Amino acid sequence: QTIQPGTGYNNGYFYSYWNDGHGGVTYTNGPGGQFSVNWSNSGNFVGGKGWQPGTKNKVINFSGSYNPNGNSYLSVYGWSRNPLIEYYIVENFGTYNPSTGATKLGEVTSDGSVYDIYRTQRVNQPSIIGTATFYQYWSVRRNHRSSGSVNTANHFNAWAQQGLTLGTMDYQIVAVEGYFSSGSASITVS
Repeated sequence: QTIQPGTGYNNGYFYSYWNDGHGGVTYTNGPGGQFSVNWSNSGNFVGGKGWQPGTKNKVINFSGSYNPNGNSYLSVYGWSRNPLIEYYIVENFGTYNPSTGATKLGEVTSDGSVYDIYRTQRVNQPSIIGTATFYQYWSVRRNHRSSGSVNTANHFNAWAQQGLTLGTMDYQIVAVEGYFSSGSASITVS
């Protein structure tokens, strides 16, 4: 069903939907691991389905249609505590590369493509434990796609070789983020 921002479980899957209050975004939970997002001249939002808690060796499958009209990205997104880390395994993006401004650490090959690895610090920013300072880790896929499988272990292992040691995994979802743009997406996670 179409819902306002919140979190919970739907048809077997955890979901999280958040927006900045701007307006112009419609998020709907669908059958199984499906979610749909339609937006038009939106603000900043993030929505998707997955697991709570996630794991360090989950193989995530996703398929569907991803049609951004401007700034937006499709990625595996989640958090870790001890250390506090916000991470992204970006599979596709619109007009803006989300890693712009982040520091490149290295590269990793996974699921049919090379990914560029970056990291950036967020100081006194909102987080799953409140206002805090933490790193944001990014794996950005070179060959964009809207369906496939992501072996998260390959990314966590590569990040560990670069010095990141994830601790307790919090939620882990396939998410569509939008940033003052328009678009539509219907994604099914499994």
